[PDB]
Amino acid sequence: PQLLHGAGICKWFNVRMGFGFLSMTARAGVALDPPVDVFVHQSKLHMEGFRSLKEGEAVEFTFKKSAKGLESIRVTGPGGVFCIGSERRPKGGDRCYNCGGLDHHAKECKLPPQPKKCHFCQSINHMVASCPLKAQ
Amino acid sequence: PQLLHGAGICKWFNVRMGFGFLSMTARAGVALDPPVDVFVHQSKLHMEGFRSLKEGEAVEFTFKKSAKGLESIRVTGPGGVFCIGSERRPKGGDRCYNCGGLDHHAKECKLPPQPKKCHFCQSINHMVASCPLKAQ
RNA sequence: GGGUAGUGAUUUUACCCUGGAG
RNA sequence: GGGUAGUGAUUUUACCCUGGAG
Ligand SMILES: [Zn+2]
Ligand SMILES: [Zn+2]
Ligand SMILES: [Zn+2]
Ligand SMILES: [Zn+2]
Repeated sequence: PQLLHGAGICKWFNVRMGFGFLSMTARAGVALDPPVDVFVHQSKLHMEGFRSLKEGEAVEFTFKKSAKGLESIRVTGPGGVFCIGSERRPKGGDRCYNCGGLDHHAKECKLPPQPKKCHFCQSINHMVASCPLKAQ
Repeated sequence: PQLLHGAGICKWFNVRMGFGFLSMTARAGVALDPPVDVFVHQSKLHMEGFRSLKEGEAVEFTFKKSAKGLESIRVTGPGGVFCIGSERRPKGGDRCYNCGGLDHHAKECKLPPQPKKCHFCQSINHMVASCPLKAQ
């Protein structure tokens, strides 16, 4: 078992340095409490243009053991959609509701309809009017 | 001499409390060193909708002696244009270049052409690429 | 993403609305 | 107001462009 599936949120990310850590709250479908940190490098972020993650954004990902710890292979939003990125990202506040794509909107989305995800942090467990992250 | 003309910048303003102070750097056209604080109440701000000032924005105003100190009567931006207001003000970042009105833009502005004022703080002494306030 | 306001004398504001739709 | 990017292992980023025009 070399390639594992993980889900969580971004713990922290430094845009300039190009890396940070994910907080894995579920490993291969099983809930982790406490969560386990997974290293993330910008090169592995599923996004349009310049890559970064914002603290607290919901992620789904594949990872592996590395000499330095746990390393993520590909990092997406829940259900394989794109990541949100840094609050300072250009066009970062005009994403399609379905995929997170900066190019269009949900009425023009040709991808299959996705489960509703938080307008602020992409969580599939809550909605923006109840977003613990936005409440900061 | 009851009504005086003054000019300066906003020292501070608390939007919830509805008051703050102006740093008067010129009284009746004559430069002051040190500047003198002038009280300002939201009721006296020349602006469209909910009133507030942001720290550092350039003002012109009329003022008078009050029991508590100096009180401003009317507060405008340089040359009688509208104030900028709190950074959090709805539509606050989409003002006409000539008057600062929220309703339109410089092409459709019918007021006489005004001296060029900073895009960030409305100063008539500098431009945005050299703004000491934005440089914070 | 969007909205509303009002403690008058020295320091940076409080609410609200938003889920098959912008 | 707008743009560009790239230090791989534990903490929130660096530049730039913009003045009779958006
Ligand atoms: Zn889409
Ligand atoms: Zn959320
Ligand atoms: Zn105008
Ligand atoms: Zn300025």
